[PDB]
Amino acid sequence: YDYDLIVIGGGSAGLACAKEAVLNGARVACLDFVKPTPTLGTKWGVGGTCVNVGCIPKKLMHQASLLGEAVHEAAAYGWNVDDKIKPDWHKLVQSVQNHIKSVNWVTRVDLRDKKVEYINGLGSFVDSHTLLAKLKSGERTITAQTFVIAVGGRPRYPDIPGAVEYGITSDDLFSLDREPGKTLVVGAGYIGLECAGFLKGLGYEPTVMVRSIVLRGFDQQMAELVAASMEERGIPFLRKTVPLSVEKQDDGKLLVKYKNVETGEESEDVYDTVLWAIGRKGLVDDLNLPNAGVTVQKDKIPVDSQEATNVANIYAVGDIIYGKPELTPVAVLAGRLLARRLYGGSTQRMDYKDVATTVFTPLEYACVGLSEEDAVKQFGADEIEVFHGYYKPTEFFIPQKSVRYCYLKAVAERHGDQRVYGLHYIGPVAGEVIQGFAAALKSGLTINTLINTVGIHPTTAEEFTRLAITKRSGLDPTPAS
Amino acid sequence: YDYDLIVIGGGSAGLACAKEAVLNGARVACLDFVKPTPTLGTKWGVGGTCVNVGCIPKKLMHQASLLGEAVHEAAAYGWNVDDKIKPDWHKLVQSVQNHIKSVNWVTRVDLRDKKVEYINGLGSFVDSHTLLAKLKSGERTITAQTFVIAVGGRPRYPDIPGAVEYGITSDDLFSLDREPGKTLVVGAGYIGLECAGFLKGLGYEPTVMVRSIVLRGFDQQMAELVAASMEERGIPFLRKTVPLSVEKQDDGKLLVKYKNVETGEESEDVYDTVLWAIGRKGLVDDLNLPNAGVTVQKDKIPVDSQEATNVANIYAVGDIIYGKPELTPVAVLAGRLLARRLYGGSTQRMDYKDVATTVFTPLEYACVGLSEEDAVKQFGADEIEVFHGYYKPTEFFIPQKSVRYCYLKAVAERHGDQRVYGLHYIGPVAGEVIQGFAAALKSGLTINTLINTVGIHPTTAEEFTRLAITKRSGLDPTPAS
Ligand SMILES: Cc1cc2nc3c(=O)[nH]c(=O)nc-3n(C[C@H](O)[C@H](O)[C@H](O)COP(=O)(O)OP(=O)(O)OC[C@H]3O[C@@H](n4cnc5c(N)ncnc54)[C@H](O)[C@@H]3O)c2cc1C
Ligand SMILES: Cc1cc2nc3c(=O)[nH]c(=O)nc-3n(C[C@H](O)[C@H](O)[C@H](O)COP(=O)(O)OP(=O)(O)OC[C@H]3O[C@@H](n4cnc5c(N)ncnc54)[C@H](O)[C@@H]3O)c2cc1C
Repeated sequence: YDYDLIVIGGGSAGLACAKEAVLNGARVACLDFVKPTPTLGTKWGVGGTCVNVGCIPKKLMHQASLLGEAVHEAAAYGWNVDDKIKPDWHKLVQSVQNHIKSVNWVTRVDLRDKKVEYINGLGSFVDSHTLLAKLKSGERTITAQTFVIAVGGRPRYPDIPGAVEYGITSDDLFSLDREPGKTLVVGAGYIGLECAGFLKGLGYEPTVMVRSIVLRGFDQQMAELVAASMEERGIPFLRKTVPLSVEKQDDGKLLVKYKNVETGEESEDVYDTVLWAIGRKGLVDDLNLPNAGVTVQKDKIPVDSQEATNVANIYAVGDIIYGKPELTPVAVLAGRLLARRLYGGSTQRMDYKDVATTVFTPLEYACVGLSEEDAVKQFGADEIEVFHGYYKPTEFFIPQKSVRYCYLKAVAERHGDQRVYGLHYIGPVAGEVIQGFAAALKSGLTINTLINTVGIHPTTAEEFTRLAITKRSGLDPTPAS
Repeated sequence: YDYDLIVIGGGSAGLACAKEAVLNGARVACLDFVKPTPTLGTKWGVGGTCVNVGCIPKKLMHQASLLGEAVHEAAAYGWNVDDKIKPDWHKLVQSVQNHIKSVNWVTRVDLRDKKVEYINGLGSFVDSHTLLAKLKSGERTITAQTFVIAVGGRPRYPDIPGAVEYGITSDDLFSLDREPGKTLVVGAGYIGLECAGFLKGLGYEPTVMVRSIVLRGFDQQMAELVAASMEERGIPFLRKTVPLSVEKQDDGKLLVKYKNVETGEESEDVYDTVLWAIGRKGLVDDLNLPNAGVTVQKDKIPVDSQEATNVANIYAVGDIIYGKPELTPVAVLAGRLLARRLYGGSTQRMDYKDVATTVFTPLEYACVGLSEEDAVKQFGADEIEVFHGYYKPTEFFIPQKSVRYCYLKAVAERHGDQRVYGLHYIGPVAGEVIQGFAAALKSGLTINTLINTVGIHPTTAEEFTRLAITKRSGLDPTPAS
């Protein structure tokens, strides 16, 4: 039709796909709309979830929290720093949002310059080749040759009285007018863990509420070490607990009634803020996919190895895609690769294996490859070797920081090549450490090259090259301390 | 004789060799003596150069300097931090030395526990199987079956009036009674660069004096970016300059006369402290090597691929070894491997290739593999590809930190497998970033796996996986900023 390609959604995948497609000669349009959060009505510019309400504000709040610790440690080194320091939440919000808005503008200019037609409207299918764009002016537009769906998701709400009325989600949190105060974080995935982490670091009082387990999908030894790490720093956890309701009392305070799911313990407590970090739901609803005859696997769209949907002419990429890693660089690269196969004469497909990730908890946890339990399930316990250790960061000594949760692990093939299957690290700058190892795994990293890679001294990254104690041995993982 | 193995020198290599040899059934002795610095008479416990006067105190001073910046940045994030903070040099020295002495004691206990006979004496050869140990009591002892020389070196002094009298070296610096004040750092190797770096960061006024070039042996594009980095932060450099003398004037101040070597410009300036970081000289002198018939290559001992000297029964390892990387983990691992070949029935030799290193300058520089110029010299310019980029750390935005010297580069084979030859990074936590890539290089890292390794977002480590602009292209290395 009017376009070679229409891209539905202007986030990490959408924009990456749109820009790449134009680079290879295509006439392309990209639609992006941001539906305002129910209650509070929070809204943001173009660029998607990461820039506006995801990786970026998250990392900036984490850094702000990290810098407070740095202030407290500086005194141990001889700096005449004052003990009683406090962050200004409105000042922090201000700085964070200033950076985001600057990025928004640059993104818009970059899109125009690269000749990507950005439409600030909500797209819905009329037909496998025809889309209704709904602009601000209530105006509409139609038609294109190929389609890329990169619509992502939005924070879920519990089906519980008071939830959408009194509670907030990550969407709201990063520009919050009100000071968080005492806050209940419902959800022990990374978003809930990270938020609780930096809320404590900035002088507030979070509680994490767990339905079942901490960080589902992650190595559970590591997930429990991160949780215990957080309790060490004064973050309490409510185990096996589900919320029942929240109500605004004539007080300004928020009463939350909750329930143990193993026991039947009905209990309650009062908070200034309630954060629902209970997962995200794909925005398939507003697309009218049946009009295009595209099949859905419940809030998500199943795609083949080429990101094609059951309709040859229509594709999906990023978060709406069923059961693939939901991260920004995954989305960016899959979108770019896609645009390059459609218009660049490329045959390179996306590689969704051994994607590294970092949980930016107070003590960060990075990993890549298999968890211990998945490797044991997949190959058998007696064909698996785990090398592990507790270690001591050079910079933790003078300030006498806890090394209790500074733990490192390599999950590997036991015999033969001794191929590394997974690497797990809790500690300082965990994503900075794991990134290069994720590349090493991708080049076929074995235990032998790992262990004969010379260390960079003094660093915490060199701890991986120092691994020598196996779990099978039963020897102390704390080595001549 | 009396021992299976005598180890001469109780540093990184010596201790690693001694401990490993006992693990494999050997009767071993290890000698260590620390000659006090001329003037000031500085002395330290067992464990060698790194623990006492090297990597460790260096990293701790660097961290102390880093933590001051963190204090200054915290205000941008909303922390009510006070601007006028100052470190206490004696308090910093105190903390650093407390940690070192604690490590000294633990090291002594560990050696006794592992049954390594530590002799606090100076060893010199009488014979290829016989050593004179000289203890504190003026006492002596003799005799053994095999020998490991791991004696390292000590800071060099210029052959110039006033040098040993008024100037200091890294040996003195880390426990300095007097406050450094305005200090002249002669030497632009890493030790001089690192010291100048943390002296500025802790409120003093260093100058770096360069005889010829900055960081000889390192990639010179990178070496100039680090130097310019330091000037940005207010560290001046005296280019093509050699010192002529230093004299104590009735003033307490130190007058240094110097000279341009390209021009003939005789000039002078007054400093509180003068630091000679002009290299280190191997302690071969005190060994009486001719008595054992061991050949020397001028202050260093040449060894074969098995660390054997021209005398079958005698070995050398660590810093005294001719023309190998002079770093702690190199020394530790070569010493361990050696002990394992002598007593463990191992055939594993040391791998001295692709050893990663970090220069802990204010903005750190890590690298591993070939410099750009060595790769071009070795393979030809047209068989070389350089991928490069300037990047922007997420945490630099709010405090509005300079990104001018945040630069990244991958030196690679141009065609075929596109094997990576070298990786270079200036920026935050450079050793934490490079370590895993050093392992990746060792597993055969190519450009294709590098560039299709998914990034961890947001990090500075992910910048390597984002490399896409080549120098050959001539395109702007600052990509849609
Ligand atoms: C708080 C939080 C922290 C995170 N931290 C990290 C992290 O640190 N590292 C990391 O890698 N990832 C992180 N993520 C995940 C990351 O944000 C996502 O994986 C990524 O943004 C997904 O990109 P996308 O293009 O598929 O979707 P999105 O970025 O969400 O973009 C989709 C866009 O399309 C719009 N849209 C939807 N429907 C329509 C329609 N019908 N018409 C027009 N526009 C439409 C949406 O409103 C949205 O603007 C985080 C996410 C959250 C929420
Ligand atoms: C200031 C500075 C910073 C550094 N920073 C780093 C860095 O961050 N990372 C890194 O990897 N490396 C660093 N190094 C290098 C590192 O310290 C050395 O590579 C390492 O210590 C060498 O180990 P070695 O066992 O060969 O010698 P040493 O550690 O010096 O040990 C030799 C010991 O033997 C003693 N000895 C000498 N002769 C005799 C004798 N005749 N009898 C008995 N004992 C004797 C010596 O006095 C000494 O105690 C740094 C060095 C300096 C000086």
